[PDB]
Amino acid sequence: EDFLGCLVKEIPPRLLYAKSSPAYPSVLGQTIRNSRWSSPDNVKPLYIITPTQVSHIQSAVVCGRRHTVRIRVRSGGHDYEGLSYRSLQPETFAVVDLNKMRAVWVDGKARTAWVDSGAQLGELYYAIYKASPTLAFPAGVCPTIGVGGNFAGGGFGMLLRKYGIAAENVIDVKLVDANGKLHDKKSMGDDHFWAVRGGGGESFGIVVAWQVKLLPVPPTVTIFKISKTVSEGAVDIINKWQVVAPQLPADLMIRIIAQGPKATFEAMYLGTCKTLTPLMSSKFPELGMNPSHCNEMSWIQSIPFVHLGHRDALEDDLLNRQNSFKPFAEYKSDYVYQPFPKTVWEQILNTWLVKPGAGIMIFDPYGATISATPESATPFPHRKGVLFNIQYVNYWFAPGAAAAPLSWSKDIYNYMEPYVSKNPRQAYANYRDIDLGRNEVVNDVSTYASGKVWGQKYFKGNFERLAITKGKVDPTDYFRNEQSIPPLIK
Ligand SMILES: *Cc1cc2c(nc3c(=O)[nH]c(=O)nc-3n2C[C@H](O)[C@H](O)[C@H](O)COP(=O)(O)OP(=O)(O)OC[C@H]2O[C@@H](n3cnc4c(N)ncnc43)[C@H](O)[C@@H]2O)c(*)c1C
Ligand SMILES: [Cl-]
Ligand code: NA
Ligand code: NA
Repeated sequence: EDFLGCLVKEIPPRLLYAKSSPAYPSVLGQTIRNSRWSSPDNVKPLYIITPTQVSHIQSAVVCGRRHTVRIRVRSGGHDYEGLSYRSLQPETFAVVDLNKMRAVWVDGKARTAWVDSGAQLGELYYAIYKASPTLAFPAGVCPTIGVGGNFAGGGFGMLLRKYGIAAENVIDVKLVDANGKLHDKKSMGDDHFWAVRGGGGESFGIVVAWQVKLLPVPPTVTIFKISKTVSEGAVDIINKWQVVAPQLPADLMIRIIAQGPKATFEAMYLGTCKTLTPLMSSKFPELGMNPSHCNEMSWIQSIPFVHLGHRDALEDDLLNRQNSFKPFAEYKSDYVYQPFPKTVWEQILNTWLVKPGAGIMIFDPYGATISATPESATPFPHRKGVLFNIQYVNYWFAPGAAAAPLSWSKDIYNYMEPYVSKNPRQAYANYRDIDLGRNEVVNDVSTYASGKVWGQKYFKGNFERLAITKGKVDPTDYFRNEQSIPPLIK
């Protein structure tokens, strides 16, 4: 009662929603991306606040502290476990939903931009394009991802070999901490500014906006998508790829998508067909690339082309808030440091991807710029020595049909254990997977020991620094979820 009373004193009431508010279901559902988490059995927020000004965010946090109601912040809603808008067990929380804070102000001459966390990536990319056809920013492939969550957890895409992760190209932030105080880089200090850029969402406060450096791209880039079935020699070709691709020049990223006994090699090249073709002949002739495979286009056009296969619908693909695609979805991830034996590739393609409930596997090669950053320089530790990341993606589209895909996801993770990173088995924070472990709360604070179990998987040797920083900026563990950094205090 008095939490709401506090909010109503400080925030326009049209931006406040209780469970009985007629628009509450629509507002709650607007950026839910996973049909597992939209159904009535999920734990719902007591209130939703949709700020349009930073002062609204500050007021909400101050009210939450005064009346001990915790807040889950949502930007784009893509959290794989829905932790921006649901809790796993019954508890009281509010959602602060930033979708109305979505400005992107680009300074093309300075090659910088300020981007509100509630902007979607496609809107950031498009605003960059409205300023210049030869600037880019290296974040995700999916246009509807929120800036807030993507950057907080790192953020990587088809420019990762050239420019690393989104978070290491952030030059300032505007942030509201657990006491409602407004911060920038200067006021935050080294530890807090280090942590917020890749240490995961929620834990380190609400980022209102991010200042980014914009990076050059040529006026023409080249994409190809070359498929090889196992009959066409996919196993020998991917067995070669895992060694070659992480060693290719920084201008060339060749990822793989597999969803059966067939691998599709998808390349983004910062250059022309004219120079790509000989580069392929020299470094990876086994793929059989020729100029007919080239698709030359602008960098901005590559975003819908890589993700959707579209060539012709730039604004519709990048400016999209309809939320039409809502699979039931499960996700896992791994990092690989040693080449798979050929027999493992055989099993993946011929056996694991031909099972009931089998998902899709996406393989992103590292090396070059992402791997040149030291493991501790940012919270994102998956750097030197990484050959590739794996994402295991399971989509399905009917309720009551989760058993088979959930079992496959578990079973293939077990099969892969001997071949991927270990001690710890590394995972990407933004591919959130609650089965890696969850927090225990004791005396209303997430425990360090419970956090460490999953925390070392996402953050390796950076976990303890993250937790000490958490202890300094949020000792009472106000901003938390079931898999957020616990405070480690004296
Ligand atoms: C759905 C989806 C996700 C993708 C896709 N492709 C990706 C890619 O090409 N590269 C990537 O690096 N990641 C990709 N992912 C995963 C996403 O990056 C993650 O799912 C992001 O965490 C999503 O961010 P967002 O859409 O903003 O999700 P939310 O659920 O709102 O938040 C996630 C997490 O972070 C906290 N949080 C949100 N907003 C803030 C702010 N402003 N400050 C601090 N913390 C914040 C939330 O509380 C929650 O814990 C492709 C697709 C289709
Ligand atoms: Cl996620
Ligand atoms: Na290891
Ligand atoms: Na999951």
